[PDB]
Amino acid sequence: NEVLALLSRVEAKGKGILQQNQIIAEFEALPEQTRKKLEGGPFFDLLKSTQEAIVLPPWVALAVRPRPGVWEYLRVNLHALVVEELQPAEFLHFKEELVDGVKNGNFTLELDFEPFNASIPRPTLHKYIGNGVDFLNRHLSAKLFHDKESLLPLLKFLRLHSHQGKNLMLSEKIQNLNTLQHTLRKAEEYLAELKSETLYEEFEAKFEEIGLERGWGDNAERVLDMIRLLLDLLEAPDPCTLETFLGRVPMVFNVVILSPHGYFAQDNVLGYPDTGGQVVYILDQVRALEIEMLQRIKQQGLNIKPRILILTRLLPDAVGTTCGERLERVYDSEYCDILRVPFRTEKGIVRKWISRFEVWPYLETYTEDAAVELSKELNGKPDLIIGNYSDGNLVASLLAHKLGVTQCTIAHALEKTKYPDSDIYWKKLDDKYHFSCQFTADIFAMNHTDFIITSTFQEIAGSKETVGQYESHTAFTLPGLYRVVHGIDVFDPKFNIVSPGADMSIYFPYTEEKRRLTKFHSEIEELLYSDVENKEHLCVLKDKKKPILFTMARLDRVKNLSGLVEWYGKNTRLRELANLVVVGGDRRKESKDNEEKAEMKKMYDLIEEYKLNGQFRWISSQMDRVRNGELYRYICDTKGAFVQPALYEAFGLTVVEAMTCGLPTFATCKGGPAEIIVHGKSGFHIDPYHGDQAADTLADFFTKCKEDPSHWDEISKGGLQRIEEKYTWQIYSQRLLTLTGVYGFWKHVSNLDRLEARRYLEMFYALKYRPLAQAVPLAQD
Amino acid sequence: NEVLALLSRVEAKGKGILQQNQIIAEFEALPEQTRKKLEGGPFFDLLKSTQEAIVLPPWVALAVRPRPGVWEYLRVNLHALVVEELQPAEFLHFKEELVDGVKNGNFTLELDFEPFNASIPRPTLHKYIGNGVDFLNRHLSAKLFHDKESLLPLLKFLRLHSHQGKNLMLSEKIQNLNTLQHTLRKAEEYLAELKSETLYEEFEAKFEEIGLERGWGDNAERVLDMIRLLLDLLEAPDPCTLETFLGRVPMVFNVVILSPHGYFAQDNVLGYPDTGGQVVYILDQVRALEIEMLQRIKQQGLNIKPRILILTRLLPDAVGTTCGERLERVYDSEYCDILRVPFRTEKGIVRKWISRFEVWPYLETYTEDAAVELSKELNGKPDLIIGNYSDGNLVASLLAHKLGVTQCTIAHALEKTKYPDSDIYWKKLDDKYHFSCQFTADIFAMNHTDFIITSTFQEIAGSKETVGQYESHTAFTLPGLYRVVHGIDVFDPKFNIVSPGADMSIYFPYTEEKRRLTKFHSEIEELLYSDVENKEHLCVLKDKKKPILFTMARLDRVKNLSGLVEWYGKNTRLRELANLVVVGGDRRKESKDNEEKAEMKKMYDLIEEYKLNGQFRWISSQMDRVRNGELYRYICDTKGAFVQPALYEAFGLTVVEAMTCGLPTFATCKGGPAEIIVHGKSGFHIDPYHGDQAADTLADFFTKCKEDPSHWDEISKGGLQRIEEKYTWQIYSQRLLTLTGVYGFWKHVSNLDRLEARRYLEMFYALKYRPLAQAVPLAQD
Ligand SMILES: O=c1ccn([C@@H]2O[C@H](COP(=O)(O)OP(=O)(O)O)[C@@H](O)[C@H]2O)c(=O)[nH]1
Ligand SMILES: O=c1ccn([C@@H]2O[C@H](COP(=O)(O)OP(=O)(O)O)[C@@H](O)[C@H]2O)c(=O)[nH]1
Ligand SMILES: OC[C@H]1O[C@](O)(CO)[C@@H](O)[C@@H]1O
Ligand SMILES: OC[C@H]1O[C@](O)(CO)[C@@H](O)[C@@H]1O
Ligand SMILES: [K+]
Ligand SMILES: [K+]
Repeated sequence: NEVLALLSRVEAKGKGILQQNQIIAEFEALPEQTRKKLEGGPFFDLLKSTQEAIVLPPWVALAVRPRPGVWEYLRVNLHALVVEELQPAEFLHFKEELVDGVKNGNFTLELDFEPFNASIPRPTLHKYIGNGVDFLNRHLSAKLFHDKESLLPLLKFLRLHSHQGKNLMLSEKIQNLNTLQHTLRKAEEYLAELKSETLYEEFEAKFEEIGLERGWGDNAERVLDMIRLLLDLLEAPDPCTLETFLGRVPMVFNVVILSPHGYFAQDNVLGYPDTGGQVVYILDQVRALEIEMLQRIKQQGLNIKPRILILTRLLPDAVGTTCGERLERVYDSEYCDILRVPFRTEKGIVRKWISRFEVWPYLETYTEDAAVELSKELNGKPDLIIGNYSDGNLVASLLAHKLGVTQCTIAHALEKTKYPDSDIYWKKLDDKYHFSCQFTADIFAMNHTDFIITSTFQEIAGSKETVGQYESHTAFTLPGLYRVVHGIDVFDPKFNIVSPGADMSIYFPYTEEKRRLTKFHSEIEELLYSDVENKEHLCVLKDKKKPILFTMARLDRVKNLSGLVEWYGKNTRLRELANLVVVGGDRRKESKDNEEKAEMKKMYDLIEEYKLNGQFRWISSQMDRVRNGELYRYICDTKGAFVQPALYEAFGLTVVEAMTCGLPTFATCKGGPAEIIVHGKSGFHIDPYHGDQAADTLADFFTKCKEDPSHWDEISKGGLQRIEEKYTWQIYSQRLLTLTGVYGFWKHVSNLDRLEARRYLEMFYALKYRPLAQAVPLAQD
Repeated sequence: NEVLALLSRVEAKGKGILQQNQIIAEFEALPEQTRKKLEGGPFFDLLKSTQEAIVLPPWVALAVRPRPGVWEYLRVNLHALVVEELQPAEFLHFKEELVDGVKNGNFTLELDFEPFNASIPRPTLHKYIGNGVDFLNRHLSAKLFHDKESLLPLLKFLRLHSHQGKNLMLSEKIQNLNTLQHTLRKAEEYLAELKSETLYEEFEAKFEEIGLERGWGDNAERVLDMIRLLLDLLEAPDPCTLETFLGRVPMVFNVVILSPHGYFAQDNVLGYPDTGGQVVYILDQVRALEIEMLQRIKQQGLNIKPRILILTRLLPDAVGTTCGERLERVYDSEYCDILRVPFRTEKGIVRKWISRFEVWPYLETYTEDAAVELSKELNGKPDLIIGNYSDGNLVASLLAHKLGVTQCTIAHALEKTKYPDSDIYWKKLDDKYHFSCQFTADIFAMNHTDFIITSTFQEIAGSKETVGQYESHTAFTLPGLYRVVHGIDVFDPKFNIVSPGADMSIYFPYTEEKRRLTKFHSEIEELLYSDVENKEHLCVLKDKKKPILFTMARLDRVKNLSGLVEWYGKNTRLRELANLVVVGGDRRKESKDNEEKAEMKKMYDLIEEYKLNGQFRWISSQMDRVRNGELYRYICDTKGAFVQPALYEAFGLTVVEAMTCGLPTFATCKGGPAEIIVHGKSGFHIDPYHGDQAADTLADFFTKCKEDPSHWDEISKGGLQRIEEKYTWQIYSQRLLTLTGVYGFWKHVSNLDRLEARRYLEMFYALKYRPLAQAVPLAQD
């Protein structure tokens, strides 16, 4: 039935040479098409699952995505019956012709990691995506099972393992699997007799004689389980045993965390350009980590003092902050300090703030300087290094290589998905965003790291219909620069989902009166309802009694708050029902950020266009997380709602924050919030691409709530539960330390294979990143 | 021996901060020392093994080389007993301080090809150096023994094997080892009965039925063996069988040879800048190669017509030459042609000759055009591509990648060894020699190719005392650019020694009278003995009856012709015994080559300084090999000798030519001739660094020869027999075709592992070569 397909195919051409997302790809052609559809059936499934379609004059190329992480590419003749299967490289040719007019010159670069990763087989099952350690535990457990040469790495590992000159686990006396096998048995025999609560100090003398150093446990009971797990691993390995053992071995003492860009600090920062959830995440992370690290250290019978350092930039000139000081104790922790190192060039240190899109030329020297400073601060080298975002992941990768430390990376966001078609359109965007530097770093850190943590499944593989954040890096091209044929694989065993949370001392249900912070109510009321218009707040709320539609975020284009303002301004029904309150941007000072400055001008116009005075309150950056918690709960009092209208949102901590306070939430369906919220149950999804619908959806909510105030309560509970089940810090740390254990061991078992990748990556950094990063215009004081 | 040892490092550290050379390094120290020479204990064995030593005040660094192919680097304390073993990369660190003042930026590029070669085990035996095919054969032979998943590749090979639309060996009717085994057997039984000389045509009908296509042999006998061999590979694989069979499969039909630089032609060229033994080598090669290819095509029952294309630059302004015509038939061949393609830019084609040192920016476009052209010339694609020197090897790799063809490289020289310390001092030599480009190319091709051909062992691994040419590329560094930690390995199984020869119809014993070409006597006698001084010959021989000390070569610095002249001018004894005749440089025209110009001036000066007139004849480039053959024979008549005083000579075809004609040779001990000649037996060695001794050795020889004439004859015979045994063209062809067969099959079996190394190279060409070559300033017409 070709008379039909050609209908759709001639639909596509009318659009002309260009990119088409499934948004349009199906939208225009299938539904906006005449009843000639009469389709269902085959080719509807195919078209529906098509992720994007590249239209050039004679042909349309289709990237088809049947299942998450499964792709096939196709060229079809616009007017013709012909359909040919494209290879990934071939499809990317198309994209390139669309822009340069020409596919990349024959000997232009193809990045291919596929042949490197081939060391260990790939899972094909949806169930292991974001579960990679489970896959690895099972593969190690098999490789280890009765293989002499296979067990040795474990022995050597334990035998060399030490911290600060104090030997741990096994001593130099155990040279082979028999001696070890023997000692473990003698030790189990001895220990099996003594009382459960017997301290390690009692039998310590005996152990040292037979070659057993500290770290097996604090008391006899614990030590015995350890030694049994090990006998079991030498004997009949199984995944749970392997994981349990490797996780329990004391390893992580000194931790190094990289977060160079933005103003990273504990006060007077959140809401400035580049300063946001990542900062909030890390501060919550180390506190939890330190608590867990102490616990384990003790349980294993050790007195070691842990140290966690957060490496960021020293910013001499940002007044009102502590960003100027080299060392800062993290609030509410004993062992976590922030360690600030300055950017510099031959001419000396660079004072001024620099956008995260511009920091590339400063990162290498930063790595050098950082290694020195943490060397001054740490006693013994780092046992774990975690990279954060692009710059951090970059720096974290260089250090991990330099010092030989187990590496983890966390994206926190991936710009290629926040800025659609920014890969194929990279060149027109470069003077401004330098995405050629950043995509390079991303691709680099991504394959350079030992493991990767994501906050959600969708961050890796997306959903059934839409592609993941990482998955979108599998095949792309930057025409004129290079072409990534396989840059990452959603099925990679290194991906682990470990979900964060909000700090339950700061954020809790609005309904616990005892804990409500009333001392903030005077300020909050002035902040919302006052009649004064100034750099802190603009316009004025006429009716103090309505529900409040609330939002808070950095002000940049993707966050798309100006968009919400418009949706709101246009909808008379929604303006009638509720007041709009938007926290974003800091109007106290001159904005040095491109998008934010731009975004502020829109905001000012929108205020005039829709005559927003009386329904709208535009608040500047709210920098105190403690008062912020109260603010949310106050929105709760008005029986209002939180809305997150981002064009794309990588994770969305504020979504978690509101749900946690019991504030019903409407979040963008693009990115992480799609996973966080179960629509109808834990809150509602809205599409930033249809805003008027978004507004009407909200109007519907406030109307239902008016007629039935219990509707409100339903979602508030739905949300609260979702958070209890899904996003909380208690479990996070333990997961992290265990991951660190397993991948740490895997690192040695698999070292021989990863040398080819080691050197490929080295060359990529040296001959691609460095040149690009050096071409970036330097900040001038 | 703590007393003695302290005493050497003592004298060493006085020399200052500089390069320690072995000859230099040991010379001063041990011999300029005392009876402390009682060091004939262990420490001395390590000193003479030292290849070079880096001098920096606190430490000295030593590269030690116990056996060829085995290096260990170490640093002891300038004043101390401390000796600490160095990683190769740390030794190279040392070398980098000496120049730039500090090491290479911490994150600047290290090339390591080691982990990319691991697909197969390294031979550790001196016996296997240059013998790699023998080694690769025993690996295949073993991997091929009763591993089904192993044998399939051989079947796929024979099944897919075809040429020019005609199907060869196995048909598509054979889908598996089972029916293959069945058919072959069925074929054996039948053929075993027929008369030996029965033509394939007779039993062809039957064969086509059972799945057997042409190529097994011309008669029943030959088909019988070929089939029996294959049956054997399926049953009990052994190296002799594996090789013998893979060599028999008709394979090489179309051959592409790359030689872009120089004036490449059959006349009016030899002696011009860059135009030399490579050109002479290649013409002899294709002629020989064509005879074998026809022979092999006939024997396997095929009628295919071969094609050999020699690809070089088209030079439209080189007059007197054929260098401006796109296609030229090679002398004395049916199927070999020179194919010339022009260099060009956006601006159009580039007419003027460019030094081989400057060709780099044009080579990539050369490849594209070349491909288009050799495509028009060839029926089907290349079955083999052979690269030559640096530019040729660079182009040959790009082509083999683009076309998917078996690749072989032949160095012909490696400049890094011709220009001492040109790697470490590369920066100041670069605006002139562009060695950053070249060395990059050299390493790129060296690893990129399937197999490598060398003319001698020394070219690869050197000698026990001295380092080999490729071997010197194993670890080196170019401060500020990159560091090669492992660039090549002398034991790599891809190395193969196949020695060239002289064309026996041009060069032969001076004592076969019927053959002497006497029609050349008048011209030659004028050349040597006339009293006319002009651009053809300078100065004058006063005495026509003295023996002639003879040399012929391109005129450049490394050839050190000016050196020979000085030595001779200074030595009254030698001047008394013989006349000096030197052919080099073309003074008919104005020289456009740097080194030639510089070298010409030296020559002129030496003429006046040593008042050489009457003892000396300086002859311009002799471009006709035919008469050139006679010129050698004529020197023999005078009972003269050939002398080759190069500072380094990669091979020395003129040494082969001289020995072939009966002319006793004295050749430089640096480079290939060290292997060609057996001192005292087939000729003599002289050390260009001690030239006065060179001059005396010559003097001694002539004196002895005057007292006992039969002394001359001994060497002449030694020289002849030596040539007969080692260097002759007959064997060359077979070996080369067999190599292609074996390396060809291997290409398929080992492809998966080579996939990693394939991308490493691609990125290295792309991000390192391309940018450098583009830095090279273009020629201007
Ligand atoms: O003016 C502001 C804007 C943001 N935030 C905090 O910054 C974080 C933003 O995290 P999210 O992931 O939602 O946004 P992003 O990380 O992209 O900045 C949340 O803790 C907010 O409460 C804040 O305290 N004040
Ligand atoms: O004026 C000259 C100089 C060189 N040759 C020939 O060029 C080749 C030089 O090759 P060789 O390997 O000796 O030195 P290369 O030029 O390759 O460095 C030999 O065949 C010489 O006979 C020549 O015919 N005329
Ligand atoms: O979305 C990317 C941006 O958001 C942050 O979370 C801000 O704290 C960082 O990851 C980055 O600046
Ligand atoms: O260095 C040797 C030089 O001479 C050649 O043999 C050409 O005659 C080339 O290999 C190179 O240009
Ligand atoms: K230990
Ligand atoms: K075939």
